[PDB]
Parts: sequence; C-alpha cells; structure tokens
Amino acid sequence: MTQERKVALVTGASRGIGAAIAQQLIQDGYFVVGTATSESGAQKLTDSFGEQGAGLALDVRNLDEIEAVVSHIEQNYGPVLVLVNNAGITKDNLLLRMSEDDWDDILNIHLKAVYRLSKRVLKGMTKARFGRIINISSVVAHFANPGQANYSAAKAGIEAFSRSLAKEMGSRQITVNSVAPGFIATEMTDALSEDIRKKMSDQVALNRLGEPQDIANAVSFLASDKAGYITGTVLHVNGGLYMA
Amino acid sequence: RKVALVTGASRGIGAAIAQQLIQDGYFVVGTATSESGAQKLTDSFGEQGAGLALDVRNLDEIEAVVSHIEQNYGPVLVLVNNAGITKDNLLLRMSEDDWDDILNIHLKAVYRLSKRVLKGMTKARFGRIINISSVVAHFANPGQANYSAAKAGIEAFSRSLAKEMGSRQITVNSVAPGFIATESEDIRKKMSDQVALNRLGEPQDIANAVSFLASDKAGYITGTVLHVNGGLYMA
Amino acid sequence: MTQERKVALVTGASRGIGAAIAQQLIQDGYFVVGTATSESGAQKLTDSFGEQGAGLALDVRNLDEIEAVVSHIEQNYGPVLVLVNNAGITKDNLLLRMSEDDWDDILNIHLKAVYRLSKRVLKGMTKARFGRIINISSVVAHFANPGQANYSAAKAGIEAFSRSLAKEMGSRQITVNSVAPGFIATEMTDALSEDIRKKMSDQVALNRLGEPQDIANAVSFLASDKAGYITGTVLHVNGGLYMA
Amino acid sequence: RKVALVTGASRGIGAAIAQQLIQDGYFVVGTATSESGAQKLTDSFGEQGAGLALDVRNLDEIEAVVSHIEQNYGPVLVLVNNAGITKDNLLLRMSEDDWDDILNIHLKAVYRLSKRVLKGMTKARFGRIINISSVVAHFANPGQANYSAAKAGIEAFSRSLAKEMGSRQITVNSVAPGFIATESEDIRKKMSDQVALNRLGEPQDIANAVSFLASDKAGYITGTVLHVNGGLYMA
Ligand SMILES: NC(=O)C1=CN([C@@H]2O[C@H](COP(=O)(O)OP(=O)(O)OC[C@H]3O[C@@H](n4cnc5c(N)ncnc54)[C@H](OP(=O)(O)O)[C@@H]3O)[C@@H](O)[C@H]2O)C=CC1
Ligand SMILES: NC(=O)C1=CN([C@@H]2O[C@H](COP(=O)(O)OP(=O)(O)OC[C@H]3O[C@@H](n4cnc5c(N)ncnc54)[C@H](OP(=O)(O)O)[C@@H]3O)[C@@H](O)[C@H]2O)C=CC1
Ligand SMILES: NC(=O)C1=CN([C@@H]2O[C@H](COP(=O)(O)OP(=O)(O)OC[C@H]3O[C@@H](n4cnc5c(N)ncnc54)[C@H](OP(=O)(O)O)[C@@H]3O)[C@@H](O)[C@H]2O)C=CC1
Ligand SMILES: NC(=O)C1=CN([C@@H]2O[C@H](COP(=O)(O)OP(=O)(O)OC[C@H]3O[C@@H](n4cnc5c(N)ncnc54)[C@H](OP(=O)(O)O)[C@@H]3O)[C@@H](O)[C@H]2O)C=CC1
Repeated sequence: MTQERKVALVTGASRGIGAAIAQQLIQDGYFVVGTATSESGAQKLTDSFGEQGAGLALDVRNLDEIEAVVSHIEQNYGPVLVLVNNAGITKDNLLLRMSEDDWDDILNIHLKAVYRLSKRVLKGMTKARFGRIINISSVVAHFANPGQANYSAAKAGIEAFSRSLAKEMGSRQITVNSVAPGFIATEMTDALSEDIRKKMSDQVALNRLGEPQDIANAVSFLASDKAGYITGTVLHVNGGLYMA
Repeated sequence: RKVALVTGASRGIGAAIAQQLIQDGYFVVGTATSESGAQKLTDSFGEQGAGLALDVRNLDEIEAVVSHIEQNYGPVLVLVNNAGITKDNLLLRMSEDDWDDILNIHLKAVYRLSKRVLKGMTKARFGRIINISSVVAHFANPGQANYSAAKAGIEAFSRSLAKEMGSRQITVNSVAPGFIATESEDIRKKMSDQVALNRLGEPQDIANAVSFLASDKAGYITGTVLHVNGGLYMA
Repeated sequence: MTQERKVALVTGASRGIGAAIAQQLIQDGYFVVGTATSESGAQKLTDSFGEQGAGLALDVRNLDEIEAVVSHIEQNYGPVLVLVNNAGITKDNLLLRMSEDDWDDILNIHLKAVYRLSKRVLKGMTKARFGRIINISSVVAHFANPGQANYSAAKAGIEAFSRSLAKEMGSRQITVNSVAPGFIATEMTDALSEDIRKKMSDQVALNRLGEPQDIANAVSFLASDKAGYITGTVLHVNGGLYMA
Repeated sequence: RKVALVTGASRGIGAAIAQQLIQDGYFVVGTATSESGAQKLTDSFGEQGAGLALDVRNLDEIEAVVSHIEQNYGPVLVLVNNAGITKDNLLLRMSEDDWDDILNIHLKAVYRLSKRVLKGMTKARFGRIINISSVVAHFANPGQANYSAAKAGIEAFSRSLAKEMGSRQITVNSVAPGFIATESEDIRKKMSDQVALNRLGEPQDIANAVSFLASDKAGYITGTVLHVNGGLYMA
C-alpha cells in the first residue's frame, strides 16, 4: 500500500471535539492519526477512520510514548504536517484544596504535552516548508474561572508558547495558532441539567451552546490554505460568551 | 441568492472580498464613489452582482442604496464595511478635517450601515456583519491616531452589537489586516522583517478570512477580531 | 499673586469620580483647574478648591471653548502639565433606537474632546519635557454592554488614540494612559436599588462596588513620578469585574 | 508591622521591591538561594526585615520558610513572587531540563507559595499577592518559549486566584516589566529604540508599581497585569 495524503495527528480523538476535528480533517483530504489513552479506544478510532486514518494509544504525559507515536507515524504514514493538540482532562479544585498532583498532572497533560509534541514535529514541518500546529485552548485562559487555576495556567501558557513558536518558525511557513472553545455541548454538558444548560446559554450572545463541529470548522479553517497568513493568534469560538 | 453588500469593492481587499463572496454563492452588491466605478463593478460581477455609487459619509445615500438593494435584489444579509481612506499626521499637525473625515468614513459609516440592515437580518434570523479593522487598532503607529481610534471604535461597536443581535443568530465580527501588498523595495523588506511569516499578505488572505466568517463554518463566532497579519501582531 | 505649582486640568470635576480626582491632585500638590458645564457649577468648584485651584465653565463639545479655557489657564495659572479627560455623559439605546444625535453627541463629548484637549496641551508639555495625559475610559470598552455601542466605541477609540499619542510623545517624557473604572458608587448607583447594587457587587471579585477615591488613587499614581515608566496602558480599576 | 515576603531579593528588581516595601512600613522577609545571600539581606534590612535561604523549587523549603516567618514575625500578608532565571533556546534546542526548571522556578513556585499563604490572608481578610511577570508573556520573543509560557501561566493563575479570594479582600495581581537596566552599548540602543519613552527602565520603576499594588491605594485592583515597559508594549 501507499500513503500519499498529508498526515494530521489529532490527540484525544475518541469523542466530542476531538472526534469532530479528526473526521473533519479526513473530509478535508488528510490522512488522520487520532489517539486515545487505551488500545481499545485506539482500535475504535481505527474502525471509525477506516482506510483514511489510524488509531494509536498515547498517554501524552510520557515523552517516550510521544516519541514512539510520532516515529510510528513517520515510518508508516508520513510526516506529521498538521498537529492538533486536543487531548486533556480537568482536575478542578479551589487552590486551598488543589494538590501537587492536581497541578502537575494538568500542566503535564496540557502544556508540557504541547511543548513535547510541537518540538517533535518541527523537523518534518521544517523539511516540508509547511506546517500547522493548532492547539485547543479554552475561554477560561481569558475569562477566569474559580477552581481552574491549573487548567487556566496551562492553556494560557500554551497560547504564549504558540506565540513564541510562531515567531521562531514563521520564516519556514509553519503557522502556530490556538482555538479557544466556549460552552460546547459534550457528554459533560449532556450530563448537566436542562436548567443549567439554560443558565449557560443565557451567558452566550448567540443564546445556545456550541457543538463539536463548530470547533472542527475552526480547526479545519486554520489548517487550510485559507488561513496561510494567520499565525500566533487565538481563534475564539464561544458564541460571544467572551469577546476580544 | 442571499445578498451581500461590500463597500469600497473597486480594488484590492474589497474587490477580492466581493469576488470571493460571489464564488461562495452570494449575490454581491459592491459600491464605489463614482458611477464609473460602479459600472466597472457591474461589469466584473456580471449576473452574480451589481455595482452602485455610494459615498458612505452621506446618510441619505446610505439609505437610498440599501432601499434600492431591498427593492431590486433582496434583504442585505451580509454587510462588509470595507470602504476607507487614511489622512495620516502627527497629532500636532492633524487637523479637525483630518480627524473628522476618517472617523466619518470608517466608524460613522459602520454605525449607519449596520443600523440600516438590522431590520432585514432580524426578520431572517440570519446575519453577518463583518467590519474591516486594522492591526494598528492594536499595535499603534505614529501619525495614525485618527485611523487607529476609528478602527478600535469599530471593534468595540461590533462587540456591543454582537451582544444586542446574537439571539437572532446575527454575528458581528471584525477582520484586522496587517501589512497587505498594494504597491518601496528596501522599505518593503523593513515591513516584511516585522512579520513572522516574513512576507506581506495579499488581498485574497483577507477575502478568505471574510469568506470564513460569512459562512456556516463560523456560525458560533461573534464579537471577535480575526487577525490576518502573518504574526506581525499576536493577540 | 504667584502660581508656582504644576497645573492639572480635570474636566467634569463637579461630583463623583471627577471631584475625587481633582481633590486628590490638590492633595498631591498640584494647582487644579476643574471644569463644569455651567458658570454656577464652575463657581462651586472654585469654592471647593479655594486658593489651590479654580473652576471654569466648559462644554467639551465646542472647540472654541476648549481653546479659550486652556488659553485662560496658561495666562492665569500656568501650562497644563496634567490633563485628566473625565467629562462625559451616556445616551444609551439599542442600535435600532440609537439616533444620529445619540451617536454624535457621545462621540464628540468623549473621543473628539480627548483629541482636541490633548492636541491643545501638547505644546506646553513638550516645552516642559514632562506631561501626563490620563483619560477616563470604562470597563465597557472591553466587556461589551448592549445599548452602549456609542459609549463603548468612544472609550475604545480613546484607548487607541492614547496608544498612538504615547508613541508620538514618549521621547519627550510625556506619558499617555487610560484608567478604566468598573462599578463605582456614584449618584447613579445610589439611585439604584439595594437588590440591584447586590446584583452588581456579585459580579465583582472583591464583592463590592468601588468608590470615586479608588479612581482618584489610580489617577494620582499615574500622574506621579512613581509611574514615569508607564505609558500607553489601561489601568483597570474594577475589583475583578473584568480581568486582563 | 505587616509581614511581606519577597523572593529573590538579592539584587536588582527584587532588592528594590524589598527596600521600597520597608519604606512603605512593611516588615520585609527577603530570600536568597544561599545562607550568605540571606545574611547580606539581613544586614541590609536591619531591624525592618530579615533574610532567609530558600530554593523555591523545593516544597519542603517553602513550607519551612513560611512556617518560620509565621512563628517569628507574623502572617505573610504581602507575597511578592520575584525569584527567577532564564534558560533560553530555540525550541529545537530547548531541553526537557531547560523547560522544566523555568516552569518550576516561576509558575510552580507561584502556585506553591500562594497556596501556602492563603490561610493567613483569609484569617486577616487582607492580602496582596503580587507576581512578577514579563512583557514577553504578551510580546513573544524567539528563544524564550519556556519563560513566556511560565509568565503567561502566572498571569492566568492570578486571575483564577483573584476570583477565588476576592470576597476576603485579598488582591492578586501581576507586574510585567519591560526592558529594565541590569548590565552592550549599540545593542542597548536597539532595545531603547523599541521603547516609546526611549530609555531602559530601572528596578525602582518596578518597585514603585509593586508598592502601589501592595498599598491601600490599589484596594479595588485585582486580577490585572500592570505593564511597566515605557511603551515597549501597549495593551
Ligand atoms: N469540552 C468542552 O466543553 C471544552 C473543552 N475544551 C478543550 O478542548 C479539548 C476537548 O475537551 P473534551 O471535548 O472534553 O475532550 P474529552 O474530555 O471529551 O475526551 C478527552 C480526550 O482526551 C484524551 N486524554 C485524556 N487524558 C489523556 C492523556 N493523559 N493522554 C492522552 N490522551 C488523553 C481522552 O482519551 P480517552 O478517550 O482514552 O479517555 C479523550 O480522547 C480539551 O483540550 C479541553 O480542554 C475547552 C473548552 C470547552
Ligand atoms: N490596504 C492595506 O494594506 C490595509 C488596509 N486596511 C483596511 O482595509 C480596507 C481596504 O483597504 P484599501 O484596500 O486600502 O481600501 P481604501 O481604504 O483605499 O478604500 C478604497 C475603497 O473605498 C472607497 N471609498 C473611499 N472613500 C469612500 C467614501 N467616502 N465612500 C465610499 N467609498 C469610499 C473607494 O472608492 P473608489 O474606488 O471610488 O475610490 C474604494 O473602493 C480599509 O478599511 C483599509 O482601511 C487595513 C490594513 C491594511
Ligand atoms: N460613573 C461610573 O460609575 C463610571 C464612570 N465612568 C467614566 O468616568 C467619568 C466619570 O463619570 P461620572 O462619575 O458619571 O461623572 P458624572 O456623570 O458624575 O458628572 C459628569 C461630569 O461631566 C461633566 N459634563 C457632562 N457633559 C459635559 C460636556 N458636554 N462638557 C463638559 N463637561 C460635561 C458634568 O458637568 P456638570 O457637573 O455641569 O453636569 C459633570 O461634571 C466619565 O467619563 C464616565 O464615562 C466609567 C465607568 C464607570
Ligand atoms: N531583569 C529584567 O530585566 C527583567 C526581569 N523580569 C523578571 O523580574 C524578576 C527579577 O528579574 P531579575 O532581577 O533578573 O531576577 P532573576 O530572575 O535573576 O532572579 C534572581 C534572584 O532570584 C533568586 N533565585 C534564582 N533562582 C532561584 C531559586 N531556584 N530559588 C530561589 N531564588 C532563586 C536569586 O538568588 P541568588 O541571589 O542567591 O542567586 C536572586 O535573588 C524575575 O521574575 C525576572 O524573570 C522581567 C522582565 C525584565
């Protein structure tokens, strides 16, 4: 077999925003490698992507796994020319109850992972004189939320990292951007009550929660030639929940 | 087709926006300051658009133009405020006329045209207002206090209006171009040296950003500034 | 008589924030000219300031009055070396009901006035190689409020103007800054209900409305030598209502 | 007197902050990475402060130092997180150690020390946490991705904590210095050319900003970044 499409890597593609991003990038014409934290989840991704992608197990907290996954992609499918850092979790707590592990795990899964994966894909993107690094941030990197000091610090750090890397890599036509979702309908919000979803949508100028596909549409735009002169920015997709 | 109105569509950014929105499937009314320019617009757009003369400083012309569009083509459901000029000067040499003309052509025009299209957009429960701003509304440039004030005002206006109209599914956004190629060689290099991507942009880059915002792919984006400056300024 | 103190001009000093600013600048050692829209209001200012200031009538919508007032100050008290643009009103309306006059009056009173007064005091500040221009903005130049498109546009324009002028005048050691108040207790908020003031304070991290003196303290800081390396900024004084 | 804790008070910005807070009426505990540096701090502060050795990378030392202050001087009611270093490199040459050390010394230290002082500030219904950031958290600089990420993270941390602690009248703010004179002549001119005020700043400018934020004159300011950069970067 042959693999002639440009390769996109989407971390945490099992569901919701990550799944929508991965499927959209497939529709756009990429060969998409998506990751999950378990081999079973990776196999589910393989099944969903069919012959235009692949699922791989990855814990983004571990440098050896990051390096092994990117090496596998390079050896089997091609250079990673679109990297979407989407994998994440939250470990919320007011600071007085935020443990060392609460802090470290979130910083490692979000910010350190962005540093490690971006560094690891630079050589191939430089070689191609083409690259897209698209980091999933959050509205709370801008509009502070009590109980999420770790998550907010990590996402804001990601945005500043992205500015630095955009400056370092711009001459090679590699763009580095962040997408900041607002209130997006996921399993989590599905689990909330109707009244609380209404409280949330009342804060949104467009008067509704967003959908994973809205984030996918933003990522797809940034990954395309239609955004070749956009780098070092935050693309806010929050329905007017936060305006800058 | 849905009707888009693009002011100052004669050349450069405006012309690229108008042509892209035609490609996207809109019927595009583009405007120029003269009947001759309007006719050239009509000729380029063919059966997918129309050219009209409009000085955006004049409220009567704004109302006549929008009424004409409503009577002949349909409600204005995409409004792109692109028309503009500069009258640069250090503040000590910036006259009342230099200030007022820039504020009127940019900010007042945005107020007047947005107000005039609200009714049709409200009826349709669909709308795109896309205002052309500038990097200098963020990264200040000596000699452009009037232009900078007007564009920043446009961005704040857009946030307020986005809040007012969001429930009706009308989005209001700004696109802020950086250094875009218009026409000065060693100086060009100075400009490109400030850009992370190490080159000047093209009108089509701005057209692509506007096309994105005007489409269903941006239906959950409102009240934002989309910077298209190659890393010249990073927010 | 003699007038040896540096001269500060505070527009709209009759009450609230402007009155607190004017009195604080007097306490700091300035000779303070404050303005009101009527001769009676100007006389009240003269009475409050005593022999360390003066009250003058000024409608900031009129260039001839601006030029006459600054000329009077220069001829009677000294060059305006601290300018605080505080005068203002609101004319709120959703855009569909916002008239041409609603728009124009607000833009003229806020933004055009800042342009005119700043331009008029530049020569004296340049001559002194010292200057402070301090523009009163608003949190709504950042956090959008429906019904205030004119006021928001004007204050945001003022902030951008201030950046431009800061760049133009920095070599002469003239600083140009804005102070953005949040919810400050004034006659207007006094006229609101207790329940609505509680609704407001609930949005504020510090859980209370501010006081005019908080704004005065910010202006006093920026006008002093303790802020000689601060220019082109917005100093937010809103108790955490809006964080940037 | 109320007790202020200033990390990295040996020289420059930290030393200026510590001396200014002494002048303001605080009892200042300043820290250094060695017992000798701590002794020099003790000597300079005299009867208005004390010097202690502290590596902010080590949680045990943080807890021992704050406990010692509580047992000997009083609750820490002003915390200034100033200690830091740089380990610059383009990302392709930035090692895991270069990244981790900077993140730990800046951001992790801010998390740990802020957490450790919350109880005393909550009891007093008074507190000032003032974190030293940098212009490069806003205006990116090649080679400083780690430093930039850490300082931006500190600013977002500060906003979150300001929301958590505001009801108790504890403010949490950042001060972002620009180009501040430390120690390279024609290059100095390049730096000053980027500054609207056309000169490098001094440590005392940063001390003045911190002194303002730590005082009653800033009791309604929380969750902000106070830029002190002479117009190098305008927000
Ligand atoms: N959800 C929302 O409403 C919002 C989300 N965001 C951000 O967008 C992204 C999407 O969030 P969400 O849609 O909630 O994604 P989900 O929480 O729905 O699923 C998260 C994904 O991350 C993966 N993941 C979790 N921990 C690790 C790890 N240690 N190593 C590798 N992969 C891991 C999971 O793998 P597995 O499937 O095996 O668990 C899963 O694929 C996140 O970065 C989040 O911060 C921002 C704003 C709003
Ligand atoms: N060009 C650039 O590099 C950058 C431009 N921008 C902004 O992008 C937009 C496009 O810039 P640019 O392409 O230079 O366009 P201009 O600002 O030069 O605008 C020219 C167009 O506007 C029309 N126009 C001028 N005055 C009026 C008026 N009073 N009423 C109606 N139409 C008027 C002209 O009509 P006619 O053809 O008849 O003269 C022409 O179609 C502007 O808002 C500009 O400020 C932002 C940053 C960079
Ligand atoms: N009040 C608040 O809570 C907030 C206020 N601000 C801003 O801070 C400033 C203070 O607002 P506020 O405290 O309400 O001041 P007030 O509304 O209490 O009084 C306003 C002052 O402005 C003067 N004024 C009004 N129109 C004119 C005019 N055309 N020419 C000259 N002077 C005029 C009045 O003069 P006279 O006394 O003769 O009427 C009065 O002195 C304003 O710029 C406002 O936008 C921002 C955020 C919150
Ligand atoms: N200096 C400048 O131009 C600018 C600096 N900044 C920031 O302002 C702050 C001050 O900068 P600068 O004056 O250069 O200070 P540094 O970043 O050089 O910090 C030096 C001080 O921190 C101490 N320190 C270093 N490592 C540790 C550690 N692991 N644990 C505890 N203390 C430590 C040093 O102790 P010892 O004396 O024992 O070595 C010394 O007191 C920093 O956060 C800096 O990043 C921001 C922008 C501009």
